[PDB]
Amino acid sequence: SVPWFPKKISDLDHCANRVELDADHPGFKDNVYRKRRKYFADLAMNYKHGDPIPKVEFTEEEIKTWGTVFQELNKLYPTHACREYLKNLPLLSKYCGYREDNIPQLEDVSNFLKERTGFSIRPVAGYLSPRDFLSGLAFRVFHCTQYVRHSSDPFYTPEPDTCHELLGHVPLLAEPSFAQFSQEIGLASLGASEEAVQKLATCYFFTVEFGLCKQDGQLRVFGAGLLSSISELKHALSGHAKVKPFDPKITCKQECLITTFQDVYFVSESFEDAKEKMREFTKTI
Ligand SMILES: Cn1c(=O)[nH]c(=O)c2c1nc(Cc1nc3cc(NC(=O)CC[C@@H](N)C(=O)O)ccc3[nH]1)n2Cc1ccccc1
Ligand SMILES: [Fe+3]
Repeated sequence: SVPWFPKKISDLDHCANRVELDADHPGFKDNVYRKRRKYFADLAMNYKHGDPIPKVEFTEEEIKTWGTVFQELNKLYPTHACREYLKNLPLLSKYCGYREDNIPQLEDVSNFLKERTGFSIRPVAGYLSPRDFLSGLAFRVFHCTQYVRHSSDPFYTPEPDTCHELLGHVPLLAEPSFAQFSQEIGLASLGASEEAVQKLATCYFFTVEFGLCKQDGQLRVFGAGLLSSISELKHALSGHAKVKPFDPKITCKQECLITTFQDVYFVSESFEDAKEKMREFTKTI
């Protein structure tokens, strides 16, 4: 039989909450950071569709961490990011307050995206099942972290944080072709088999999180996981990295690495082409 799936955007209230630092977390021994993280998780747990996303007063330390990462990544984007990223990034600086000394609010970003592509943000406490996470995309909802990485290492995070969301994900959700591509991953997942959902999540991971694209003959980055990580952003376009064409039947067999660089990156020819390839693929699963 078919598992429950959301039929309208407010139904995400029933799965957005179906989500403690792991031993190796840089804030693992810090009580104050631990408290701040509980503060953020509660905001997400108490959020209901229709609410304005609670605005957060970020600490001076949190803003410095953002500024440090932001400054270095922006040096690299012109020569590393795909053109769609570069086109949208300045609109966000203008309308959502992206600055070295200011962390943008998820509510302003959500309002900006609703205008551009109908995408919206939902604060999320932590990891959801792939079924639940992808189901949000069906309604152009991106489940998004609101907390900031620990200040001890601004250049590394073992998990998505809001720097990753804002710098890695948001500029492409503002792009119509990318937004369509993403939504169709969500739509395909609704009520799909467990196997199909895992395959869709892996395709998502190697496009939305770690995808490369070819533009005017050059390899560029569009994956959010690359766009928010200085070392892997550089590595991915280095001579050494193993690169293959995006092909869902093959890509979906690849393991998704969390604690290390990826072993392989997949190149999409364009968002339109990736979208077409997923359409062909979803027919088979
Ligand atoms: C597939 N899926 C799923 O099934 N359920 C979800 O809940 C889910 C999800 N995918 C996401 C979004 C996501 N972005 C990621 C980005 C990375 N990697 C990086 O950012 C590399 C950065 C780092 N090494 C650095 O130092 O910069 C790893 C995992 C990620 N998951 N999420 C949301 C989410 C929210 C909190 C924790 C985990 C996942
Ligand atoms: Fe991500």
